[PDB]
Amino acid sequence: KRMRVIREKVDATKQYDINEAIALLKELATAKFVESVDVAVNLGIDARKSDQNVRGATVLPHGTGRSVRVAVFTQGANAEAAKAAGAELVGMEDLADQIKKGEMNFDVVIASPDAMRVVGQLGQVLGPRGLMPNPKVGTVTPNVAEAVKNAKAGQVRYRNDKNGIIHTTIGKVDFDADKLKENLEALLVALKKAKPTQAKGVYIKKVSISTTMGAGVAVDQA
RNA sequence: GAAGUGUGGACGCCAGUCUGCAUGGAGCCGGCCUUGAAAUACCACCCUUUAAUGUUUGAUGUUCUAACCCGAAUCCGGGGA
Repeated sequence: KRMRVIREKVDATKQYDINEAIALLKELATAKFVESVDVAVNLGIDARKSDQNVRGATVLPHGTGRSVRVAVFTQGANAEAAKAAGAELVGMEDLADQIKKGEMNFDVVIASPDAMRVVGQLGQVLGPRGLMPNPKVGTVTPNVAEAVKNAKAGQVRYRNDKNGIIHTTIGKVDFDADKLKENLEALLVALKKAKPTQAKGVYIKKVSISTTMGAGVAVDQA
């Protein structure tokens, strides 16, 4: 398999460093278009417990302003307030089907509390990409009209799901070695600071810099 | 972390791919990637179950063996956990 040429390049036993990772990373992205790299690390926290969850944002290395395509989901009169607001895409719970069909043409998604449980059920697709509206993120609130306006002000959110560890998009392979590593470190630093107090033991059991699809490489967070 | 392929095998009973095996045609990865009766890619949740192996451990049945009981002066014999 083309893995043959991708395996001889990576050593599953060896734990490469940050700088080294990015280097080997580029040659592992030999494919079509510009590949997007991600960073997955193992967290040692009690899943179920809410106080164990880790969520936040890190100032990584473009794409804010009138260009950003907002998608609001409200109910009742809140729909009109969103339209006159300036939201490109507006609608109720009915538009929760089209997105499910394959429509993803949008950058940010705003919505109201009354329609959070219904959207939550369909948060398995927007959850990983950090497109799921949230209170702290200032994405969910009655005054949606103000939300969309306050937008275009400038964050890569990170969370968890139902399968294992945690990750986030670091950048693309086209980027230089210095740039990429410059991001990997920033993300790790923003993660260790998000470590819950109750969490005991090794927070990051194992770090691994791997693109969307490209020979997973384990690295040292330090 | 060579198996994928198209006709090739196993230790507890049923299928998708994995390794030191052996090779051709099936194309180099790929298979993969728009057929009704044979159909899609990424990090806690009912499985998270089941199946197998090693260690610790609970109950039952068998054999053997030191306590105990009886016979005998003793040796020892009979019975027997």
